[PDB]
Amino acid sequence: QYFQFYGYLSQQQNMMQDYVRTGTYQRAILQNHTDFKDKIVLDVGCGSGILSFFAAQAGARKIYAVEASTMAQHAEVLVKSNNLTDRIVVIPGKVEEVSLPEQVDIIISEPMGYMLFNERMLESYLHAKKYLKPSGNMFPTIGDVHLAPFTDEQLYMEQFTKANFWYQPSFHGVDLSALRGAAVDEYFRQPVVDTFDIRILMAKSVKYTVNFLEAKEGDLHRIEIPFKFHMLHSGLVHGLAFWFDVAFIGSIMTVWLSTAPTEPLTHWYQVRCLFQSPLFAKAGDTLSGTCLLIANKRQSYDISIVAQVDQTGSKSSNLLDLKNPFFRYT
Amino acid sequence: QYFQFYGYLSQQQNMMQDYVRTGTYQRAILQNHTDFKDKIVLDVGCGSGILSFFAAQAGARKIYAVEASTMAQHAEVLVKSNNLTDRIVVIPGKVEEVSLPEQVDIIISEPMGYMLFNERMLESYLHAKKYLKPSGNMFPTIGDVHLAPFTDEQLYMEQFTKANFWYQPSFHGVDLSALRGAAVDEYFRQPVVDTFDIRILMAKSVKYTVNFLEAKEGDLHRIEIPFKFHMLHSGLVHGLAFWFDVAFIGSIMTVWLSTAPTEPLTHWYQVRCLFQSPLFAKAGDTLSGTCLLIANKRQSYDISIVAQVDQTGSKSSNLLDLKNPFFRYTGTTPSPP
Ligand SMILES: COc1ccc(CCNC(=O)[C@H](N)CC[C@H](CNCc2ccccc2)C[C@H]2O[C@@H](n3cnc4c(N)ncnc43)[C@H](O)[C@@H]2O)cc1
Ligand SMILES: COc1ccc(CCNC(=O)[C@H](N)CC[C@H](CNCc2ccccc2)C[C@H]2O[C@@H](n3cnc4c(N)ncnc43)[C@H](O)[C@@H]2O)cc1
Repeated sequence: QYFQFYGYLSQQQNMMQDYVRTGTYQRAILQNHTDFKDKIVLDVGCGSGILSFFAAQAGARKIYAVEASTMAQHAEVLVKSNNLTDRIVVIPGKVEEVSLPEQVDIIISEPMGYMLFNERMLESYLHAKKYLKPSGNMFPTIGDVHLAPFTDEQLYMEQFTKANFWYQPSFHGVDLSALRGAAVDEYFRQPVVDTFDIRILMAKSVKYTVNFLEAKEGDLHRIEIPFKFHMLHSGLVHGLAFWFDVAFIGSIMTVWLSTAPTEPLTHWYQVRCLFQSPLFAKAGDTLSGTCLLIANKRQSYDISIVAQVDQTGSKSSNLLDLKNPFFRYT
Repeated sequence: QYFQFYGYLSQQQNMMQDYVRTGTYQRAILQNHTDFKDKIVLDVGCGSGILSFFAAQAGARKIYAVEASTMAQHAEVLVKSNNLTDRIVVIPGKVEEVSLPEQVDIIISEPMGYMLFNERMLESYLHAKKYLKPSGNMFPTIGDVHLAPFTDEQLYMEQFTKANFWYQPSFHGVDLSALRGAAVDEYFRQPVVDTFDIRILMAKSVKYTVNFLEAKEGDLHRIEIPFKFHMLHSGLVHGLAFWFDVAFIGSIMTVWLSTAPTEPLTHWYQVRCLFQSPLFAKAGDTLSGTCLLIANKRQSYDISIVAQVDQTGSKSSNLLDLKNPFFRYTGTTPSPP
């Protein structure tokens, strides 16, 4: 199912024609061309091969382009039609299972999902470091997850209205209300994928940094993000908002790709995790807690968010089912 | 993944709050109460159990409600809550793998997908007739697939607008043009899910009927639908449009559920299969051929459509995969020619 989806040219097209994504990667690579010139490159999950082409433009001597879907066949076609057979070598397969003939100077990939970690492709990216030379680099080099409390009564009421379907004592004569609790729980486990006005954010964001040069694959099985927010506005906190930046830390310059709500909307949007019960906080209070992401079998995460207003002891404990997001953007 | 999807209350709710589903089924069952009163019922893929509750409202003695996803746990909670444990038995599992303690008088289900057959659940519905008494009934009893040729130049030219992304010699310095043919082929292989104005239809529909009381499970592995269309309008034929009706043929009356474009829009919409090579036909011409649906491993079908204009010999041959439909519906009022 997963690699079947990526076998479609339409999905590769959709990612490629996203200019912030494609254009930022090309700038990161070309403006750091000394990190590529005459070097050996591994492209993890190359799709059409676009990043491998950028590495070749920047003067890479040899690029191993690993792709697990049938899109590998299409990448091979483009390498031949662009006369790059001596420079880009497609290796069909999962990066965990293929054989490479030598170690590489730099690994490149676009492994980011919703909230950075969704899809769990960063595990494959970090796995690939078995091929990285000791002096070696990775593009992207780091990822910063940002979280901030938000207020959005409308979104809270939207989701509660849907759940309240299961409150009905006589839906076509049938009592559904035994499932009231189960339904509220399920709906509030859905992360909400869309954008929002920055004025709904009630505190400055807290940053959690993953350094891909240092992180191990296994580390992403359990991700613990501590936070302490200094509330800038009084009101109800309906949940936490999440976004991410990645940096390409090259030898010439650092280039950033941001999905922040202060930046042009991207196809990652932003993600919000709702509280079943909103918390009241006053400006000046502190909202503290821990976001715990636990990896599961569906290439996703079970998220635990516990947040408390320190001054009052008002606490919210919450689950998020990242397998089952609500795509709200209209 | 398939049964995991159905374990969400939100998904089941989406189908329950669809009134053309839930309302039509309730009417079909309650208006045919003599088909259910003191009878034994099998509910195939019951989800929340809603149809089983309707069978009980109609006075069924015993309902075996079979559900393969974890929604069966929630159905059990509802059966208890509604004090019907003596009359509805929730059996967790696939209808192909469970055991019933007796044969049943009637089987009820909502197994319809896009173009009727998508999702392949009708095979489970027909499989369940191993439990049906000799003269038992099935609700739905019959399904009618309708097909008609259409003209839609704008839909046709969208496929090339999208594919021609690849016809660029320097997309960020890369020549993409070698993949344009593959892209065209992929887009044309996607059946288009959306609605349309009936005035784009160029001939009266042809109807293919499956009688679920007589059909066998294997009949649905290879479905051959011949057609001969007598053109009412002159123009370019860009493909075939598909929709379906099912009938609940009770002892008291027949109730229809229709997804036709002459009827209020449903969540099945309609489905259009484009010809990558469109056919010129004039009013009075005959457009003949064959739509072959070949079951595949992804709970879907490979679709082969071959059509020719008899008077000119002009021919169009097309392969689609119903596992990769394009959901085109936006909401904007459909345009006539
Ligand atoms: C509506 O249209 C849609 C289109 C696409 C999507 C999914 C979007 N997902 C992402 O953006 C993720 N970041 C993954 C991106 C990369 C491809 N990156 C290529 C790229 C880079 C820069 C600019 C443009 C494009 C996936 C490839 O990774 C492959 N892959 C994943 N895991 C592995 C693995 N372990 N080994 C090998 N290949 C793998 C997978 O088959 C693929 O082909 C959703 C909707
Ligand atoms: C955006 O929201 C969405 C929500 C749902 C969908 C999928 C739509 N599919 C259909 O409508 C198909 N007709 C299948 C409907 C039936 C349920 N019918 C319940 C009903 C009946 C009348 C009125 C309202 C509701 C599926 C159950 O069938 C189960 N099932 C499928 N195959 C089997 C099987 N072999 N054995 C047992 N259960 C099975 C499956 O687990 C399920 O729970 C897509 C999008």
